[PDB]
Amino acid sequence: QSACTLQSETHPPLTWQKCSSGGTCTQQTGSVVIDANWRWTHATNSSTNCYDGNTWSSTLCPDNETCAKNCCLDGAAYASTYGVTTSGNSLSIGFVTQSAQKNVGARLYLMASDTTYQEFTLLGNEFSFDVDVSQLPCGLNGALYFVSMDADGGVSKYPTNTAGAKYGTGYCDSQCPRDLKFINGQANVEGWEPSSNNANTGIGGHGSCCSEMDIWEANSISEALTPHPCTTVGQEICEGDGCGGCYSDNRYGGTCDPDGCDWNPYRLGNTSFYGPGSSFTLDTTKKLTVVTQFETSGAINRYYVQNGVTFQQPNAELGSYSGNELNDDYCTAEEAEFGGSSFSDKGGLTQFKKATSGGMVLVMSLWDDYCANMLWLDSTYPTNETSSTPGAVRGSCSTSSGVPAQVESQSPNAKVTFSNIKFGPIGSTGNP
Ligand SMILES: *[C@@H]1O[C@H](CO)[C@@H](O)[C@H](O)[C@H]1NC(C)=O
Ligand SMILES: [Co+2]
Ligand SMILES: [Co+2]
Ligand SMILES: [Co+2]
Ligand SMILES: [Co+2]
Ligand SMILES: [Co+2]
Repeated sequence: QSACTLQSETHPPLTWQKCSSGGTCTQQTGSVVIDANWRWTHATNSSTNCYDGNTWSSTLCPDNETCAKNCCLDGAAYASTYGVTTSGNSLSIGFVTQSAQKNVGARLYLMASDTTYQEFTLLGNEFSFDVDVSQLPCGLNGALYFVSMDADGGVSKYPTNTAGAKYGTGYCDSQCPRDLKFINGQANVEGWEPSSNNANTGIGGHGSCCSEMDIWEANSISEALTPHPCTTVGQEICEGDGCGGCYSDNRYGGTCDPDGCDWNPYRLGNTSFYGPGSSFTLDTTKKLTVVTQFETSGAINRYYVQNGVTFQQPNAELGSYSGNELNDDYCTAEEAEFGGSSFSDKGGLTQFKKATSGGMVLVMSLWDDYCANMLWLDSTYPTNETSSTPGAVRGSCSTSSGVPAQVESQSPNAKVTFSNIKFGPIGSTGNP
């Protein structure tokens, strides 16, 4: 896709801190961009839509190459269309925003410049942020995570993409999403199937894979920490059902692990650690600091801070494993106890360390789940299982919760606020 200028594009500003060993943090002047899939896609020389509702223009988009030649992405009204606002080091994402049209959620990337994503090499570093999940009920996911996206959004690799990072191009993740309208500098109209349950989305013949570090997938009920390896570390196109993910006919595709090695304290049996009010260690009605440490071994550590009190990740006992560290011993015990081979099949934390030793882009999003109602995060999953089945219960939410049409009507003013991002070597982000 190219970029058009019928609607002005400015990335909302967002400050963050880079911290040094031996006690100092320095302000960085960043900004955020909305992913290209949220944007208006229209003809390069008119306002004619290339995409209407969940259907491509067969006139402008008879095939993937003609479509990209004919079509451009345009600017985004971050506050009034997409419910995205910033203040200092704080980013708020609204759930349902009513303008000319209904907008649900947003996926944003942290920028280095007007034309480049900020790249972070997680390995050896820790990432700290504050979050307010108080306004996220059952069925919603305020996510903060990293993906192995190209810094320029794909411009160098696919020079037909001249829109680039400025317009939020080049997304990939371990679901190898096929809902993207542009992949690899071409459209995704070939094999497009409009969504049965979503008037605005569809699935195309191609998807976009890469390694994914899910630091934070959470609401006021449940939180999960999950690395996902891929056999190709960075961004790569995938063909149809070879993409896997929840929207392919089978979720196990050829290159990415869609399940990950997840750590949800509730799922692991600590049902009083995280939730609303005084009865939980971490009270999700109040702001929380989440610190995630990428050990040079490839293990991942976690602690939380709430009103100045530090809490380490709670201990888990799972098979032969005892500890609070996401490491290959944990991920092997998890496959032994809860089942599956996706994570180890795709190379485990050794493969995952290839991604964290390279650049990854920071993603912040709010979404509801048109595939599985977020039950995997905050309910009993699969729904036929019981709390008698270890790992079936990931939170207290009802198995009928999280239907998009329902939660959009019930809780349109739901929101997530991410703030005070700090990044530096392990041990540094408590510095002043
Ligand atoms: C849950 O975690 C908290 C914080 O570590 C701890 O105080 C409590 O004992 C744990 N409960 C169980 C059942 O492990
Ligand atoms: Co995901
Ligand atoms: Co193909
Ligand atoms: Co099919
Ligand atoms: Co408390
Ligand atoms: Co061992």
